[PDB]
Parts: sequence; C-alpha cells; structure tokens
Amino acid sequence: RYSLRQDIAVEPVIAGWYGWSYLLPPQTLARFVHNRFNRIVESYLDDPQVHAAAVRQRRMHGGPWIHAHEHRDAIEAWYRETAPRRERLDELFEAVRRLEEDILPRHHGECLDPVYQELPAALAGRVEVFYGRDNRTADYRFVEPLMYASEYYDESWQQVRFRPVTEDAREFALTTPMLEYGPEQLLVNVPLNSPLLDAVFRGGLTGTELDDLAARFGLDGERAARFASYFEPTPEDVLEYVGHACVFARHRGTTFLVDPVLSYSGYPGGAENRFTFADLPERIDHLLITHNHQDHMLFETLLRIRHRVGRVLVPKSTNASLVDPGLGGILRRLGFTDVVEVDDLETLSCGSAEVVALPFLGDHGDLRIRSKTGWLIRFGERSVLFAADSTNISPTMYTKVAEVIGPVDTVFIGMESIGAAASWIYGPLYGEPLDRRTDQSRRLNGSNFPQAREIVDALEPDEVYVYAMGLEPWMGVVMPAIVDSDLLVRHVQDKGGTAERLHLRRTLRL
Amino acid sequence: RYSLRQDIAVEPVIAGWYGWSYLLPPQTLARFVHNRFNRIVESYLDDPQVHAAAVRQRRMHGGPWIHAHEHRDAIEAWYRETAPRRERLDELFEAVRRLEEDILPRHHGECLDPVYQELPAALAGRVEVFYGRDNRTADYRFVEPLMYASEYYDESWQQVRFRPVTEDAREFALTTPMLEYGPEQLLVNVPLNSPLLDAVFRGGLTGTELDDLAARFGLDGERAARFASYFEPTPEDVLEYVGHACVFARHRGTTFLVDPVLSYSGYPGGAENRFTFADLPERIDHLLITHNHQDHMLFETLLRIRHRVGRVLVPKSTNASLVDPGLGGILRRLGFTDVVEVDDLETLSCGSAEVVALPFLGDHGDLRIRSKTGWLIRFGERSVLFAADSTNISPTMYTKVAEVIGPVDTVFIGMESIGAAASWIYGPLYGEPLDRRTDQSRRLNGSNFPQAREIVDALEPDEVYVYAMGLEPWMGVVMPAIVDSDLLVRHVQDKGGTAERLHLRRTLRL
Ligand SMILES: [K+]
Ligand SMILES: [K+]
Repeated sequence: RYSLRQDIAVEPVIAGWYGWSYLLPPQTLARFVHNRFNRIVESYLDDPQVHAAAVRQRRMHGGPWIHAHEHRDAIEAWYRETAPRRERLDELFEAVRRLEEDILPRHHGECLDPVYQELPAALAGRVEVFYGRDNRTADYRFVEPLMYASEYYDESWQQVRFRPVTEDAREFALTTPMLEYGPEQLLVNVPLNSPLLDAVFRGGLTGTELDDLAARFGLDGERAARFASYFEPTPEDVLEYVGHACVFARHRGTTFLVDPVLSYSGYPGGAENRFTFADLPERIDHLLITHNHQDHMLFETLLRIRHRVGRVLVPKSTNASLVDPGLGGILRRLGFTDVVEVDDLETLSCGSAEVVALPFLGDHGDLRIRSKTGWLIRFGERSVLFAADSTNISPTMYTKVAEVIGPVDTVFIGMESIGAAASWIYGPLYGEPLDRRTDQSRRLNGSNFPQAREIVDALEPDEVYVYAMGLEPWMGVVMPAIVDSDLLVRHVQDKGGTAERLHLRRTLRL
Repeated sequence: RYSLRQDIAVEPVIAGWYGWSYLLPPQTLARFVHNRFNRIVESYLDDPQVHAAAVRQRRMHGGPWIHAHEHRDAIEAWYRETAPRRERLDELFEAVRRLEEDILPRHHGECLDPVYQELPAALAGRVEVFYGRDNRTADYRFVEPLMYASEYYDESWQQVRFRPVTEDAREFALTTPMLEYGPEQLLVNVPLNSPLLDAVFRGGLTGTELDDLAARFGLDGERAARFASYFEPTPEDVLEYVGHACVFARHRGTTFLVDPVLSYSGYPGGAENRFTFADLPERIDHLLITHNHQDHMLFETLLRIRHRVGRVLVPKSTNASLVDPGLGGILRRLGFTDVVEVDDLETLSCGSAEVVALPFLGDHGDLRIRSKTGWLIRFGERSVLFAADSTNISPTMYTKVAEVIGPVDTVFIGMESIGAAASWIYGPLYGEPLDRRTDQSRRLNGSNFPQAREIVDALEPDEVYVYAMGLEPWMGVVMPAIVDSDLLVRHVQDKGGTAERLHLRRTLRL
C-alpha cells in the first residue's frame, strides 16, 4: 500500500489559471478573464521580452507578468485551443455590461417589472433587480445557484497539476498559465470537487488500485507512470501557530484549524520545525475562515485536507454581487458538504468549545463585501480571539464588542499595516475604472500601531501575538510595518504581559 | 390544575403599539415612531372627530386612524407619560438622518476611514460604511447585535394585553394605542421573550402557582384576580390548510407549520370547522416562514406557540438596513432559540422530510430586501411547494428552477393580484418621500392570472390551491382578484387536474 508523497504538490487550476475563489462563479470568472487574463496573455504574445525583463527583477513580481516566458509556443497553442471557451464566457460578460450600462439606468423609481422582459438570454431568470436606499437608483444581484446551474459554470475547464516541491519559497503563481512546463509535472482534467482527488489525498492504495485510479482520471502510458511515481509506501491540548494566519488547536480531543495554509516536506534543505501536511491529525473537526482572500484560505491547502474535515465555519454574506459572492457556496462547489455561515456575534458550540463570530472592519477597500469575520474561541476558561487582517478603524466598536462578549485572554492581530491597492485584487470586477489618484487611496491594510494599541487596551489580553504578516517564504505563491509590530510588542510588554511577533512556527500553551 | 382559556387573546405590544417585526430593532422603531406613530397621535389629539368619522366608514379602515376615539383622556396621559422615551428614540432618528444626509454624501470615492471619526455618539461603533457598485456613492449597514445591545432597544417598553375574544372577525389593530379600554382587558409589563409568558401558554398550573406567576408579573388586588380569571380547568399523515397562507402538516410523525396565523375558539357563534390553537399537536417540530409581512408571521400567534416549537426556518438576509433587517435576529429577540437561515435552493433535511428554499421575486415594492423565500417540501414521493405572495415576474426563472429541483405534485400560490401601496408598510423607513405618482406604481402584489398560469405550466402539478387571499375574517387584525383566481381554477382543471381556491379550512390527503 501507497500514499501521496509529502513533497508533491497538487495545484488547483481553473480556466488555465491558478485557482481561487473568484474564478469559480462564472460571473466573476468572466470579469477576470476579460479584464485581466486576456490582457495578460496578448500583451505577452506581442513582446515576450517585457515579461522576461520584468520577471527578472524580483521587485516586479506580483505585477501582470507571465513567469514561464521560455514557453511561448505552448502558451500560444493553449490560447487558441481555448478560444470557444473565452468566447462563450464573453457572452456573459456582455450580458452583464448590458444590464449595468444599458438597462438599469433607464429606470428612475417606478416599477421595475418591465426589465425581466428585456434581460439578455444569458441572465434571463438568474437575477433579481431592485432600488437602493435613494429609491431611484436601480441595482441587482445574481441568483447564485442558478448561475452554477448554467452553461457558464463548466466543471470541465477545471484541472489539477501535480509537481514536485524542492524548496521552501514559492514563485508567484497567479499571472502565469498552468501548463506542463516539464516532464516532472502532470496536468490532469478533473473537477475540483471530484471524489477522485479524495482517493488521492487519502491514499492507502495497492499498486493495482493506483492503476485503477489513474485509469479513472483517463491516464495511461508514460503519463500513468508519472502519476504512479508521485506515490510512496504508506508509513492532549495544544495551540500551534503554523504560518501567516493559520493556527491549529486541540482541546479535549476536538481539533480546530483557522485560515488554512500549509507548507510541504520531504525535501533536503528545509526549515527546521515547520508544521506540515504531515504534522496533521486524522480528522479536522472544525475549519474556520475569517475572510475571502487567498492568504487565508488557499485552494491548494483546502483541496488537500478536504477529506479530513468535519465542519467549515465562514462568515455569512447574501450580496450575491460581483465584488462579493457567497463564500459558503464556493466552499460547496469545492466539495465541502458541511458548511455553516455565522452572523455577527452569533455563537456556535463546537465539540467542547464555543466559537463566537466577531465584527470585522476594513481590509476590503471600502467595498460592499460582507464575507469577513474574526473568531473568538472559548475553550472553557481560556478564550482566544483571532482577528486576521481586520483593522480597528471604528473607535468604540471594540469597547461595545467587549461589553457583550466578556473578557479575553489571548489575541492574534495582523499588522500588514500597509499592503496592496484594492484594485490589485478587485480591479477587474469593477464597472469602469476610478481615476488613478482616487484608486490609490483605497488600500487593503491591516491595523497599524495606534489602532492595534487601542484593540489591546480595550480587550485586556494577557498574551498578544501578531500574525498575518506574510513572512514565511511559501506565501510567495500569492504575495516599515515591522517598526509598528515592535512598537506594539513593547507597548504590551511594558504593561505587564506577553507579546511577540510570529515567524515560521510556535507551540503555545493551551 | 388550570390553563389559559381558548377565548382569551394575549396581544403583543411594543412602545404603545400592536407589535410586529419592524418595531423590534430600535433603528426601525425610531423611523416608525417619528414618521408615523407621532403623526397619528397628534393629528388625533387635535381633532378626535376626523378619526371617529373615519373609523365609522368601514372602507376607510387601514388608514392612519385611531379606533378607540372615545378614550381621549387616557391616550393624552399615555402620550405624555412616555415623552422621555419618544425623546431618547428621536436621538437615534437624528443620528441616522445625520449620517445619511450630512456625512455620507460628503465622500466621492476615496477612503472612508475619516467617517468613523465623525459618527454621532448614537452610532459610534454600531455601523459599517462602504461604497456601492459605482464605487463613488457611499452607503452603510448597522451591526445589528450591537444595536440591540444599545440603550435604544429597551425591553421595558414591551407589554402584553390580555382580552376576551367574542367573535371571528378582528378590528384593525395597527394604528390605535394598546391600552386598557375596558375592565375585561389586562395590560401587563413583561418582555416579549420572557419565560413567564411561556408558563402562561403552557399552563397546567395549580391555583397557588397562578398566584405565584401573577406575583412575578407584579400583579395584585383586582388586577391579580382578572389575571386569574383568564384560566380554566385543564382538559398519522395529514395536510391541513387553516387560514390565509398558514398550512399544517404531519408526516411519519413529524410536524410542520408554514406562515403561522391562527384563530381562537370557546365562544358562541363561531364558524364550524376552524383550525384553532386548540387543534394543535403537542410539539411543532419545524416552523417555516416565507417572508417578513405580518399576514405571514403574526406575533400574537407566534408568542402563543413558542413553547411548542422545535426549529424555525426563515430566509437568509445580511443587509442589516432599515428597510430590511435580519429576520432571524428578530425571531431570537422574540425568544426562539433554534432558528436556521436558508439560502436560495439550499436543502435541509427535517425529520423524515426534505425542505428546499426557493427563489421568491416581488411583493416588496422593488425594494432592497432579501428576507423572502418559498418552500418546497419533499415528503418521500409526494412533494409540495408553498409559494406565498411571490409573483412570477421573471419569465424563465421557474423553468430554470424546475430543472434543478425535479417534478412537483402540489402547489399553493397566492393571488392577492392587487393589494397595497408599498409605502403603506415601508413608507416611514424611506429617507424622503417619492413624488406621489411614482410611489403609486410601487405596489405589493401577488401573482395575477397570466403569471400564475405560467407557474403552473412550468411545474406541472396535479393539485393547485390558491391561498394568501386574505378572506378569513380574523385577518382583519392587519388587513376583481377573484375573477383571476377563477380563471386559474378553470385553466388547471381543463388541463386534467385538481384546483381550488381555499377559504376557512380544508383537510387534504397527504
Ligand atoms: K453548470
Ligand atoms: K439593550
């Protein structure tokens, strides 16, 4: 009997690209493909040189640049093979532009029933329209499950690409098409929610069982043998930090994992003491996610642990808009079948703990998005709060919050006190651009020193760690402020308590 | 041992008025008190005559008219006793006007963080602000649980008023202050979620236990004896229609009740065959509610059955706005401790059935409100759909819906094909008025004949009843089209199937 090697990664791929939340729902896919992914490809076909030149200065990583510039011929063939896809998806892009731009501004406060009469065939039956607060300006929302039911959500445009992992750091993956760039890699068509991937990550297969598996993925010849080679012979009360904003926990034998992202292992030259896919218990009872940003809920990680998961807790949103579509339903298309959505300050009991959802402000470019929460976990008398990227930009909200929830022992706050422009993530979903100087004042930032101070001062914790920092090398898949972190470590220590910025790993007494 | 008499009603009262959803959350209370309830009282103090004159023509019921005009002195004293309340609530009304009118339009697409700096003390920490789709127009939402935590939600402004019920029909109750107009009535201060009301509706008390109970409500002397007199000595597979849009169901011993409203009994001169508080099983396993309109979820009914209820299913909304605030949280303040919010086309298993939530369009004045769903219930091979007031104003939505949910046997649709102006309910929550002729085209209507036809034609049911009609006399508490109903009864019958409009009661084979 055999199992996947710790040093093979199985990378999520949707419509040619490294896979994440907003590529799943056809209506957001379409805004990205049209307004970003085609622009990146065409720009590259025209001058491979810019991209190479760009890729070479480390400091230009994260821009709209293809990292496998050597492979011009393959990329061109791929673009052209997929033209009927990019074209059926543009049919949706046009419907939506048509409704936001030609149909909705026609109306000024009267009955809207005349609109369902005029909807593009793409949207017919799949949207609801209404006025906003002024009663005169018309808006809309998608009926999400009907979208997924439509021909525009297509499971066949999904894939996984197996490849070896030889070191800690990761190259920035979001702007480069997912293809077989080397014989070590294996690109395979399967839907992301498939139970075949579950077979894989679970393992314990005989050699003939692997052949069967591999034949159900439609593999044979050398591909089937590459596939086979990715497999090797099958070999309390804790609070473990493990990377970026990901924290593991056992409490009277119930397991918790917050904002999942994990590194790999099985290769020379690692970093001592990492917490890896290999360090995981049998079952993950409760998976918690603070928001919808890749650094907090990485598809690659999630697909891998899916088979071990009990319940997923996530914050409730019903906007069913482009900028902000239902987290919970995304998780369901990924194959998670027990997902619970929690409103502000609702309380769920979890094994022997109690989990409370907390209000979470900012980090989203002052955009209309409801998928954010922090979590407070009460393990009997000790009680820990995970705040992720949430910033304290509303003076008293924390006082009022404390009045309802009682005292808190331990706090994790994230101080990416300056990060990206919000258009960097959300930009292709907008309707038209903002004028540059405005767009510029709309950032994704974590709490800085003063804000962070006032969080601490209003919750009176005895322990106070700062995470979500983006230090660990493997976060490079997807992505001054230290001055501030340190200001805070001293503040909290000077006031008679433990504090510490986190990097790489840490056991902690629970 | 004793129990409440079937012929005593226990009427919900918030801040002086017959109690319902939008009076619960302080932010909506405040819009109603200021923009409607004060206007009604003052107008009456000035000329009791208009009101009497108005009350006397039946056809003017439902307008802004006080029904107990004889009792001028009492009403005046009540108004003046409660001035410090109406004044602390105006402090919130002003905060909100201030933020919608002075603060939010100042901003044009830049960072909003400067706003939490300027928030009225009333809202400090209790709101979140953001841009809408155009990215330039600022909007907001309340953090609902912090509102309820605030001094503006005040349980002490809540009450119940016991009174006898001597006949089927009910006088229109929403526009007249809840006071003791007669020695038969008993007005009592207790919070609506109180477990003391549960004691009452449960009953089985000894006479000394009633005295104890009555002493915990702070009663004695003649009041305690009136209270006591409201008590008398303690005395399969069904599908029961029972009134308006309320339908009961047993299936392999699990009980369901949809859109609850019930009549009373124990008085001469009733209507034979009513389904009453007395006809109810021991336990209500699953309570379903399609939307947030009083005709579909009457506080009076709900408070009475609270103690017998298992789970409440309700549609999910996160708008946490004025026009549309969280149904689920309202139910929690009323004392329901197991409430589940269901998104479009999510499926919950319920005892031996499966309940699916269905998209629901219209009936809400093209306003931004997410609290609406129909329910499909699968009892094994028979499968029944409750559509309430939802109108088929989107051509294909029903085709697409059917494609996902499979075939349906039985259908209840509501054909109040013309009803009220939407400002009649929602009017006091708006920011300013619409110009009259516009407001006029924004109605709350059920499906008419053609729309209804196309629902039937796309679901192919064998049975098809029309409800939500507002026939039953007791609906008068809170509230041409028959031509259309009948058109539909014939249509469905001519195409080889059962059809029928419902009135008063009906057993049905399940
Ligand atoms: K599909
Ligand atoms: K309160």
